[PDB]
Amino acid sequence: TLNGGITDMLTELANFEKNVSQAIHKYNAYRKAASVIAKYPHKIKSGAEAKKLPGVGTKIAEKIDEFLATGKLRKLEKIRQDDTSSSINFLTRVSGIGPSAARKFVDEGIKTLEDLRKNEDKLNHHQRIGLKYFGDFEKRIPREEMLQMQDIVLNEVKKVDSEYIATVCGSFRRGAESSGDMDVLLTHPSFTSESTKQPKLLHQVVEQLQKVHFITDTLSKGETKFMGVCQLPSKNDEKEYPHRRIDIRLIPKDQYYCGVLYFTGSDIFNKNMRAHALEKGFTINEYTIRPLGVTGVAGEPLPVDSEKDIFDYIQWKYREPKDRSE
DNA sequence: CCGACAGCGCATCAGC
DNA sequence: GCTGATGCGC
DNA sequence: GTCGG
Ligand SMILES: Cc1cn([C@H]2C[C@H](O)[C@@H](COP(=O)(O)C(F)(F)P(=O)(O)OP(=O)(O)O)O2)c(=O)[nH]c1=O
Ligand SMILES: [Cl-]
Ligand SMILES: [Cl-]
Ligand SMILES: [Mg+2]
Ligand SMILES: [Mg+2]
Ligand code: NA
Ligand code: NA
Repeated sequence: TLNGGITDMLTELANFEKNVSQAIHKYNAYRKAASVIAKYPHKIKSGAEAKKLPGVGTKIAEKIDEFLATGKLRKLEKIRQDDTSSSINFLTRVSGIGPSAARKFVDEGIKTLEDLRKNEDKLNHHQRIGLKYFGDFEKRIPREEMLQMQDIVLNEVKKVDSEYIATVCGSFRRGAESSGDMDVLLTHPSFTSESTKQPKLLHQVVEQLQKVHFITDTLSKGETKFMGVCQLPSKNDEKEYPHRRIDIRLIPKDQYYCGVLYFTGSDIFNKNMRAHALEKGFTINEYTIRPLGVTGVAGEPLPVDSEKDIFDYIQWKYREPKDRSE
């Protein structure tokens, strides 16, 4: 927040480029510039001081000078006036609705929260749940509740099979005081990169969490990734907790460190680490870190026994989770 | 100037 | 039904 | 939109 007014602007621009313009790279340009400025330990005094940072070019430098002088951006003031942009930007806030679907609905006069409700018949299952819990999903989750959710999950998983290991990652693992949602990494000995000595591994867990009314709805579900909704139980007379989004990822147990690195984030951090790895002749995904052959082809998985080992390969000092929030 | 920009799971569609 | 592309999400 | 080469 030291430079909150500039990062907000940039984030607003990034949102415009992704949702409205469908220009994914401009989106990431802004997001990176926002990220790099957010960690600058000084109160930026000009766009030139900002251009010194990597990711901030001429254009963003001008926009920053404009913002520093007036306290706003003409481009955004205008963008805020345009009804289509206002609408499309808003519809994308429903989980399941992206830039494409947003622009489509608008082409049908469906541009408000109310228009969606009366037109629920035109939503796929995901967008339906998104709309249903639109309010709740915008709320943040206090670490204290996160801690309660962790308990329920770890204990319920334990009851399905003592060999399951559930790790809450995301901003939670990064030490955040509040989280947008709960991200859960799941491993079991019966599922490695070598074999799936047992099916329904993920299913049985979703099943158990649904049975104890923790999981309330499903957005999507596969053999390795679950995307849904959950809710903490409330006390007698106690007002209900907001519903919460929950992601669960089953990863081969011999690939845990690459998997936990991935899920811990942040998303920008992973982008930067993965890009940096490429520059060092490596490629990293949630499963492994392979070498890039002379021809670019990804080699075989490199032995990994800790998060740090991965960091070593790309010659990066180990950074704790709490320092990966970019 | 110019190509790269991280990597992948799930739902859904088109074409077969 | 499949594969492969696309949209949307992590 | 920004970057390395
Ligand atoms: C969105 C996304 C996510 N990730 C990885 C890192 C996140 O920590 C992790 C969790 O995905 P996420 O979508 O839950 C998150 F990024 F928002 P998170 O960092 O948890 O913050 P919060 O939800 O706002 O509390 O998944 C990527 O690698 N790329 C992406 O584009
Ligand atoms: Cl690993
Ligand atoms: Cl792999
Ligand atoms: Mg999260
Ligand atoms: Mg998540
Ligand atoms: Na720069
Ligand atoms: Na959306």
